Amino acid sequence: PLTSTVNGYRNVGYFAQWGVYGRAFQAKQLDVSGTAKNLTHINYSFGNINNQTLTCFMANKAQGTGPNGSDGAGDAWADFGMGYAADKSVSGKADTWDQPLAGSFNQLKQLKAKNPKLKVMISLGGWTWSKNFSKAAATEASRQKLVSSCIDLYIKGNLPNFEGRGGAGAAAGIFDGIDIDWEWPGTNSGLAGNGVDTVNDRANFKALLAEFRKQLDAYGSTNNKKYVLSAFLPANPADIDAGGWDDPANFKSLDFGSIQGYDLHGAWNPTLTGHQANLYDDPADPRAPSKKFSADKAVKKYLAAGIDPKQLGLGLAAYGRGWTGAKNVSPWGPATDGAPGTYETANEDYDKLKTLGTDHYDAATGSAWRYDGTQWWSYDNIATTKQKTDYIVSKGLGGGMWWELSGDRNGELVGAMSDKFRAAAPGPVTEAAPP
Repeated sequence: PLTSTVNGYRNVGYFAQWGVYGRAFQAKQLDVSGTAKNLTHINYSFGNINNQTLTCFMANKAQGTGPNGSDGAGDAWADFGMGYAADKSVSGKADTWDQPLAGSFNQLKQLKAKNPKLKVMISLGGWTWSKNFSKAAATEASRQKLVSSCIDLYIKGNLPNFEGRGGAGAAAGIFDGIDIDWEWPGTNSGLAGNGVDTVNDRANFKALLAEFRKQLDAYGSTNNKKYVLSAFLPANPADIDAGGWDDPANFKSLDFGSIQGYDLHGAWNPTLTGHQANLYDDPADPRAPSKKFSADKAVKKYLAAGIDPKQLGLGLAAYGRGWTGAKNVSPWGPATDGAPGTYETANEDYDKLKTLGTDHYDAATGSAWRYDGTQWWSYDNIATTKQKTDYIVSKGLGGGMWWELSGDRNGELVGAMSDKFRAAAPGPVTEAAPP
């Protein structure tokens, strides 16, 4: 039977909702580049949770700033309203007036039509939209309401009327599951202002995941389909404990989860360069123990809990974090500020960093970086991707994950990983592909 794997391994890629604008990264590029053929799951980022109704919703309101910036924020236009010309679509045909579905939702639908093993998941939350998870998961009633609303909107595909698009079942069949990205339950390590209950978030979150599992299976039984549930797993052991992310019980609800293997350090500390995605602990890191992370440290914590490794995956970065005024080529050195970025400050795509200054790779820590005498960038390259994939295989994990697809448009890193998967012994994942 066809499985959503590459020789038994998952290769998950995040697709940014906002990437279709300035970055001009659309689903078509995944097709023509051959990258989609190397992916097993695409996480559409993101779906927001309404601050007033505590439910999944569809709106057209810009994300603002301040404590209320995410209230009611959404981009229905990018999601399903935006019309694609024949020379910009995956199918090669333009969106017609009669289509109830357009936007990236329809583009991904066209991509799935060319990749039978490919699944599309809706990622809820994210760093910017995690403010309302705590309240939404507070009671049995609130949890039931949230889950029901998300399945109705994304799984059943019932969209509201917007710009001549939308309607009941408009997005039917596109989403194969839900990915939960609450950053982070039971702790205030996430964005300041997020709802947080250090006492009950852990238990409420466990209950929330169980409700998602229950409702997804209930719906799947009515149409003979098997939906999956995943989540973005934290790397910080403190976050892991706070949310009960390493509680085996949660993996009776989640089919799998992809572990954060990036953003372990960054320009938010403008005077100290360092690794944002090191595979192993770095003896040279001079910071306090509570701030030192590594992908390996996180992976081992989940494995120590008895969580089935096939239900885990490791995330890699298709971008780098950089500093300017970096005095040394060696990591953990002085710098003056975050470096300029093409689209976002102190952040740059792998596609641009692969030719910036000179490349550096440290197999001992499983890290890579660019240095041009002034700017220092921490990122993942072919070398770290190959080493980390060997690690995924050697640890018996279920696969890899990428944040985010627009940074590696030719699928050089995604491909290096998939190539490794196809050459390795059969993976442990048997997850069925979409019908």
